[PDB]
Amino acid sequence: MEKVRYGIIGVGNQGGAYAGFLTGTGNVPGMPAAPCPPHCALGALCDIDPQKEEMCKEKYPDVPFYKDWKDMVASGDVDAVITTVPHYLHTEIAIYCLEHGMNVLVEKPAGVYAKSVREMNECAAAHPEVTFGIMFNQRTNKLYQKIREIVASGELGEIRRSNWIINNWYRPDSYYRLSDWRATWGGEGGGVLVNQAPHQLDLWQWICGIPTTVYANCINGSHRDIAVENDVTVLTEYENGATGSFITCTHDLLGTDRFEIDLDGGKIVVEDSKKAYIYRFKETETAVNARDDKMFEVEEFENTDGWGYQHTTVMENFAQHIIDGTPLLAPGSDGINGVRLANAIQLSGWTGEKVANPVDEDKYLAELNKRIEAEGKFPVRE
Amino acid sequence: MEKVRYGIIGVGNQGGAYAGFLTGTCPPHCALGALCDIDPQKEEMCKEKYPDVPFYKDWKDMVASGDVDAVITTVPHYLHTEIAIYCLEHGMNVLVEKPAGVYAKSVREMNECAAAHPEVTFGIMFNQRTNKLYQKIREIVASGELGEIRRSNWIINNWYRPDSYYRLSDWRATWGGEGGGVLVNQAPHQLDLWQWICGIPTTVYANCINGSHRDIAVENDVTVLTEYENGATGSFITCTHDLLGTDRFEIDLDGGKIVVEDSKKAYIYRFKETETAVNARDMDWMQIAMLTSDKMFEVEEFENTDGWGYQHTTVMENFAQHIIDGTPLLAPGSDGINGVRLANAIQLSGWTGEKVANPVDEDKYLAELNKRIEAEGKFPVREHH
Ligand SMILES: NC(=O)c1ccc[n+]([C@@H]2O[C@H](COP(=O)([O-])OP(=O)(O)OC[C@H]3O[C@@H](n4cnc5c(N)ncnc54)[C@H](O)[C@@H]3O)[C@@H](O)[C@H]2O)c1
Ligand SMILES: NC(=O)c1ccc[n+]([C@@H]2O[C@H](COP(=O)([O-])OP(=O)(O)OC[C@H]3O[C@@H](n4cnc5c(N)ncnc54)[C@H](O)[C@@H]3O)[C@@H](O)[C@H]2O)c1
Repeated sequence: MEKVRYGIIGVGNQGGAYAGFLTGTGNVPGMPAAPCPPHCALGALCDIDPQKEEMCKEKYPDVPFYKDWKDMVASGDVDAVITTVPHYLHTEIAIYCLEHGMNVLVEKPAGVYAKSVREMNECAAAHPEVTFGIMFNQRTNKLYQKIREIVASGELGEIRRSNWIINNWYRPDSYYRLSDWRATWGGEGGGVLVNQAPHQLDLWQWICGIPTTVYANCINGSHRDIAVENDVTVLTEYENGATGSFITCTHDLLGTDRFEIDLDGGKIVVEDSKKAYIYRFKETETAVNARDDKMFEVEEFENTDGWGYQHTTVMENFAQHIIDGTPLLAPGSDGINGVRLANAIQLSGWTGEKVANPVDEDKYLAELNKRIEAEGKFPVRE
Repeated sequence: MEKVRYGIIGVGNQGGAYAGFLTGTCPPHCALGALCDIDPQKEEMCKEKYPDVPFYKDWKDMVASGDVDAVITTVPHYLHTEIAIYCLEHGMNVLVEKPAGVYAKSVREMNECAAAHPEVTFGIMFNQRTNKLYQKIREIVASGELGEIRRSNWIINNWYRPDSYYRLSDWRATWGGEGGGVLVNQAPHQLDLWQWICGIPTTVYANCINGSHRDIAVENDVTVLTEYENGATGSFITCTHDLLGTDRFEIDLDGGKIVVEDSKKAYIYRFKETETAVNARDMDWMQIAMLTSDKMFEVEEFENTDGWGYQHTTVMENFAQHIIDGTPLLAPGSDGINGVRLANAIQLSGWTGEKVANPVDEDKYLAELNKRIEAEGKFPVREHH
């Protein structure tokens, strides 16, 4: 049980990268690549595009190739698959694999609409022997683990506020024109929220809990020739009375990336997703208020993860679950938290109203489908 | 006239400060004409500290006395428009304190009154407009040098105020006394500044928590989203329960970025090329990769701190100068309504849980305020029309 063979569905940008990581062919001069994880190997490659097949024949000549991912699953050349394909296919593949005893590592975001993701979760719960995971690779980052640990420990008391401005992923019209599926309601089901935002959206929920209510201002085609949102401002509320805000866009040439958490007993500020300043109050504010600088102590944490580290670490973690039951950092059921939040943001955005989180699945789907229909590029979803 | 005598209505903390500045216990064109307070203790203090300065219980008597050439409304906010309107109708120059008023209806009436008596000088104490820091940022934005604004965000949590502070004043933090908490107290100078530099929001969405970690009925934790005619967005966050509050004001523009830290220091980033230009170039991913990794932007730094009394005296002097020789006002009183409307819109959004257009319906706001006043039971309900 030394190694788990992985089949990549979609040898696109992400799929290609994964293939390189598994093969040890990942490194670019000027880019260290993480070595192949011990328990991981590349079993097979699947793509519907002939050009991709040609590339696969060239770069990976001795690696079995399949046009149809169902054929790859049945081949027994692979022990698990990774869904590096457009998001709409994620739950479709997952459900099929769970029903056919095939371990599935689903890419972010888990899916486009919460209904399909819920079905996937229920399917997995009904085939528990099958390993079911999501590629929330940022959970392998010691930075976010550090912040989660401190918050969850209750050492700094309860959260009162979170604020994350993350504007540093500039993407011009030229980038948007590169992919047909990306930035299309029918292709992606959204823009920034379904692409750049999901890892962060999961992280925010993972560290700060899941918002009870979502209010969002979503601008479609902000300084860009697309129909989907790429400038988003969100307000959230939480069971315990805390508030939150999240701001992101793809038109900022010099975007802030600053994540603040304010707590009863301290404060955390994370800059550029690398460095965290942790402030511990000598006394909780509640205590200070009751009474009627030397007052705080500051701790610093910095971590940067090298190319391939996060994805390989997930791959290895996932393999290990299959092999010896090691717990998953990213159990696939968790994928729905991020999808629900993205859906709630979009629906708030579309209706101009605050919404409870999660939103009604059918209401979201209708509004998505309406947009898909108008776009006319892709089939509506049932 | 060489000097304008000022009558202070409300020798409270602000009134006292002003009195000191003018006594030198002064700006060249400014003097203290008279003091007015309804509290006997204040009168006694005024007799002690300012024995040669005429004192009046009734501010209407002070106005008519001809001991003063202008008045300053250092009294609870509900009186601001009442005094202003009276003074405009009686040819008396009036410098209205922040916020201009509690509810927009009364402030609008004040503005219309002033517009009907234009010979009377009408001003507001937006003393932060005298701060070279905010002047610098306004100038750059308004010049169009950095192109249009796309986003503003101001987190300002550094005015920690515990329950003990709230207990100090009966009028403060009461719907009937103040008409709000953080929005009517700490927030107004900032709210004006935000509007002054970034324009006035078309729409306001707000999350306002009453009695956040505090034993008060009014809001003291506020998160706001705004939209603007030109498609920009904005956010404003403030509260009085943060022991170590951020104060960071960011403006993102087509052609640069501004970040102001702790209300003292500004970092100005000027893009070599505007984003619109970069987008038009349709640069390839390698070029995009080069962008994100300092060559693209240049940084300028600006820092100013204003010493005690500078801002208030400078306004006083500016105001006097308008009366004397027509010098333009840095803070024309009509502008006071921008901040009041925004505060009202924030509150009303907060109360209804819905986005609102700015400005909101005056009667709707007043009703919701009055409902809260009635429940509080500390003060009489306020009725206009
Ligand atoms: N975990 C992460 O950090 C991360 C990073 C990037 C992308 N991803 C995820 O990977 C997915 C997209 O990969 P990408 O962004 O490289 O897209 P891409 O367009 O570069 O690659 C997709 C490939 O899938 C192929 N394809 C589409 N439908 C197929 C099908 N039914 N069978 C086989 N091949 C099919 C296409 O031919 C294409 O070659 C998305 O879910 C994205 O969110 C995750
Ligand atoms: N511009 C600034 O920097 C700044 C700073 C603080 C306060 N202020 C403003 O000053 C005003 C008062 O605030 P404060 O902190 O001085 O409060 P305060 O309660 O200390 O002072 C108000 C004073 O007015 C008196 N008063 C009430 N009704 C009166 C009446 N009818 N006639 C005469 N006196 C009357 C009270 O007895 C008291 O002495 C408010 O509008 C506040 O917004 C402005």
